[PDB]
Amino acid sequence: AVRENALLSSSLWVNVALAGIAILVFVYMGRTIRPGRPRLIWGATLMIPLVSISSYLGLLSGLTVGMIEMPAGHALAGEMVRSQWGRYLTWALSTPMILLALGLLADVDLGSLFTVIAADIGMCVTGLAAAMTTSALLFRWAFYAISCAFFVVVLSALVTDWAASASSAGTAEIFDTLRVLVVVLWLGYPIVWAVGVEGLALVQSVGATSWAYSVLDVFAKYVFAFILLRWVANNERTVAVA
Amino acid sequence: AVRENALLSSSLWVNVALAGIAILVFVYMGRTIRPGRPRLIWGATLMIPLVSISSYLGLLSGLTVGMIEMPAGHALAGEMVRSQWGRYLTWALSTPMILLALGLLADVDLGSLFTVIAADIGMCVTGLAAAMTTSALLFRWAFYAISCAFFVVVLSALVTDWAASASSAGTAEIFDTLRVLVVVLWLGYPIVWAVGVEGLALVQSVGATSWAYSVLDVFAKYVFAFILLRWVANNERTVAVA
Amino acid sequence: AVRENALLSSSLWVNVALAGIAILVFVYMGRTIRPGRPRLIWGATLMIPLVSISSYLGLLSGLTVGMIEMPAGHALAGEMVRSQWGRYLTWALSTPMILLALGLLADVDLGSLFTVIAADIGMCVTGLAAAMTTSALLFRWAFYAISCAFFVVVLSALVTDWAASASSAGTAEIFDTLRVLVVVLWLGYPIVWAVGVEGLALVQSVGATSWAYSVLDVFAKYVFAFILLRWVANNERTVAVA
Ligand SMILES: *C/C=C(C)/C=C/C=C(C)/C=C/C1=C(C)CCCC1(C)C
Ligand SMILES: *C/C=C(C)/C=C/C=C(C)/C=C/C1=C(C)CCCC1(C)C
Ligand SMILES: *C/C=C(C)/C=C/C=C(C)/C=C/C1=C(C)CCCC1(C)C
Ligand SMILES: CCCCCCCCO[C@@H]1O[C@H](CO)[C@@H](O)[C@H](O)[C@H]1O
Ligand SMILES: CCCCCCCCO[C@@H]1O[C@H](CO)[C@@H](O)[C@H](O)[C@H]1O
Ligand SMILES: CCCCCCCCO[C@@H]1O[C@H](CO)[C@@H](O)[C@H](O)[C@H]1O
Ligand SMILES: CCCCCCCCCCCCCCCC(=O)O
Ligand SMILES: CCCCCCCCCCCCCCCC(=O)O
Ligand SMILES: CCCCCCCCCCCCCCCC(=O)O
Ligand SMILES: CCCCCCCCCCCCCCCC(=O)O
Ligand SMILES: CCCCCCCCCCCCCCCC(=O)O
Ligand SMILES: CCCCCCCCCCCCCCCC(=O)O
Ligand SMILES: [Cl-]
Ligand SMILES: [Cl-]
Ligand SMILES: [Cl-]
Ligand SMILES: [Cl-]
Ligand SMILES: [Cl-]
Ligand SMILES: [Cl-]
Repeated sequence: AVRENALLSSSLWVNVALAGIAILVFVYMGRTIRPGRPRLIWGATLMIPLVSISSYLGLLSGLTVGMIEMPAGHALAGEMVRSQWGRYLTWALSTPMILLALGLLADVDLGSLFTVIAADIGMCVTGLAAAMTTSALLFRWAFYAISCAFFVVVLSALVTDWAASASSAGTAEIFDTLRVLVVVLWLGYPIVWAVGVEGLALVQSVGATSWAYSVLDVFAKYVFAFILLRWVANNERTVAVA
Repeated sequence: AVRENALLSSSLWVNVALAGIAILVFVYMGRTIRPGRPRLIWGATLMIPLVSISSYLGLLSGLTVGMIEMPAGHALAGEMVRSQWGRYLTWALSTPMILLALGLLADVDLGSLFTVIAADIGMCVTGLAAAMTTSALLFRWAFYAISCAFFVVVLSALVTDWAASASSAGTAEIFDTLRVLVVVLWLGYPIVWAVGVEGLALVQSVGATSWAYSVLDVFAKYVFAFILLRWVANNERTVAVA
Repeated sequence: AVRENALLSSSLWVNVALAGIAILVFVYMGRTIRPGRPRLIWGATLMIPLVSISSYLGLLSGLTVGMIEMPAGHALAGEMVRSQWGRYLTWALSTPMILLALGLLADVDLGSLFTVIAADIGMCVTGLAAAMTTSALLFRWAFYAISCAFFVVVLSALVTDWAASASSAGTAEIFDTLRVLVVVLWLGYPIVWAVGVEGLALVQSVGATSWAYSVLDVFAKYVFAFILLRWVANNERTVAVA
């Protein structure tokens, strides 16, 4: 509940503000977005920062933060560590929206979109399971491994059929740019988890781990959404003719 | 757990019965519904009261009811209030079904339907967060505000592309009728929350707040479903030719 | 937490291994699967055992297992029984994937698929509610009944429009085979629940109830997925031309 750690607190308030600014910027950027495909991607994009603000409020309020006892074998075994589990939970809604926006832009098959969102949800929930598991270190990492497997299913779409769809949709250029951002930035999350306090605890500062995720969110969500939306606004014809 | 409040109890049992009657009435009304679009909307409609009964059983049984301590600043700060949080949770399944039924009727784009359901889920979960937050009054209302934002995303579809789709689908007349019912009745829920015990507590009776939601459910679900289904039965050609 | 019951333990470890073997077998079987419809169903199929392993890890670790006090009237009223509620929870992700795979194979309408998954989720969550309800025996069984109603909605699709779609998709033969497996095997789950400790408790052994579900999973998931995938690999043309 209580929080007397400026490093930790700032990592949360900073994104409530940035997500707030993004929403306002995006609403504005869509001021003259033609109806149909464009406006639709605009809405899906607007919600990325909307879900994000919700996540940070959950954390700030303490609603989605808890103390978890680390199991034998862990660097901090027998100690209680602060787990921002609300991040893992909300990702289950925000990442599917990122994929929805990218999917619409690439005009992929509804079936493919379906499979990818399911895989994404699996990645998120198994990640939450890894954080919440306390009986044995083995199970925490086994969940981490399965979460990685779901992540691979998600990435497989980006490297295969979603790319072929963007080409036929005339959005290959922007898709290729956005694809690099997703693969590189999304890989940062499991690294932070593994290096941070809930993983190997190479970095034992909860404030530091929190800032890492917050910085990733700035680029994987706000900047990502800005780049996607800006392109759509300057290429309404191409996306509308889908 | 215990409940010795007839006002409160009746508000729940009344809808177990009404939802039960609706199911039977709807199954009957679909007795001679031709396969395809019609029968499909019939099924989606049948589940609205099915999910509803589930919600009321959760409440009646006490499974989805809990005591929450109100934070400083609240009219009942320092007191425990009864929170029917199961309502907020089940809305996450029932409202998407209402939107699914309306979406099929209007024959909207799968992508649009997707975005709307996601926004709807966000509205529901942030509403639950508002009710469950106890650390500060500020966060309870911040969640209420974000939930309203998601609600606006949902309504935006009804006022734009979903309406244009119904027109091209030849279902503009029934859609326009159903749209008014959704906008007006759905607006009643955040008013009840704000006026009731979990919000401003202008009305401090949990029994009264419960009845308000129950009455809204009767119209937003049962009556709404009746009107939609009855039209579909008398206009199978128009919906089937979609 | 603690578990000193070989009968119970083996029922869980056995499927971590079998689900692990299935994943490896399926990845292999897809080695030369042409892109498009085939590869897509391959991915959806690969995740069935992926979600399954996740479920068993939750159970093995104790994360998704709890003690529930049975209400008056129950054969074990006033006693605490072990509830593998993680099974019910994960089914909410794995069963929709089974239906997704079957739906893609049958090339059904996106709207129908949507309605079926929602009904499936309802069946799973009401089943979880039945297990978690402790105030009265009446409510436990009322949830069981509603869950059955959702199950009927799911089955209705398999006996109607999904079958007509498979015919037009040229996949009627494999669909008919898979449909029998789903109807017969899926019916086994509510029987186990009713006969086992959480239901009528005709069988009071948690180890025995666990093995029943595990055996059902072997056929409803692993064998089912094998049959589906093998057919797709030998009939790529038919599925691709969808
Ligand atoms: C807006 C937030 C985003 C884009 C978050 C992305 C999160 C992931 C790619 C998380 C992945 C993880 C694994 C692959 C292994 C288990 C631990 C996680 C959940 C951090
Ligand atoms: C069957 C039940 C229905 C149609 C329920 C609808 C509920 C809403 C439109 C709820 C909306 C709310 C907000 C916009 C603000 C936060 C509080 C809520 C969850 C009551
Ligand atoms: C991989 C696991 C599968 C295919 C599980 C299927 C589960 C069901 C068909 C469960 C159904 C139930 C009812 C119809 C009544 C309430 C109890 C349940 C949840 C066991
Ligand atoms: C998919 C990758 C899985 C890697 C599993 C790593 C399991 C080791 O686990 C690690 O062991 C260290 C030494 O005992 C501890 O200090 C760390 O806290 C602990 O997380
Ligand atoms: C989107 C609309 C947000 C409105 C935020 C209202 C915040 C005020 O909150 C209200 O303050 C009153 C006086 O202190 C209390 O009596 C009420 O219980 C409390 O909810
Ligand atoms: C859809 C089918 C619903 C069946 C409802 C059955 C309700 C009876 O419930 C059963 O009663 C027995 C005798 O009292 C007990 O021994 C069992 O434990 C209890 O589950
Ligand atoms: C278009 C389909 C989207 C499906 C999304 C499925 C998963 C929903 C996850 C909801 C998480 C909600 C928790 C919010 C918590 C918070 O921010 O306080
Ligand atoms: C389909 C969306 C449903 C919305 C569910 C919202 C609430 C999620 C609650 C998750 C609780 C799990 C974390 C417990 C953490 C702890 O031990 O404190
Ligand atoms: C067609 C997609 C629909 C997606 C629905 C996603 C959200 C599921 C919410 C499930 C809530 C289940 C809780 C039921 C509680 C009860 O009534 O006892
Ligand atoms: C995707 C669907 C998942 C189904 C999840 C069903 C169970 C939801 C449990 C929500 C618990 C949150 C409320 C806690 C309330 C309290 O403090 O008593
Ligand atoms: C294609 C849409 C699929 C929608 C799926 C909606 C329901 C998600 C259910 C997630 C359950 C996750 C719990 C996993 C628990 C565990 O194995 O440890
Ligand atoms: C949309 C997916 C959300 C993922 C939610 C994952 C966590 C589910 C937690 C369910 C808790 C309900 C069971 C409580 C059992 C008990 O009493 O021990
Ligand atoms: Cl988020
Ligand atoms: Cl924190
Ligand atoms: Cl409801
Ligand atoms: Cl109540
Ligand atoms: Cl499962
Ligand atoms: Cl167990």
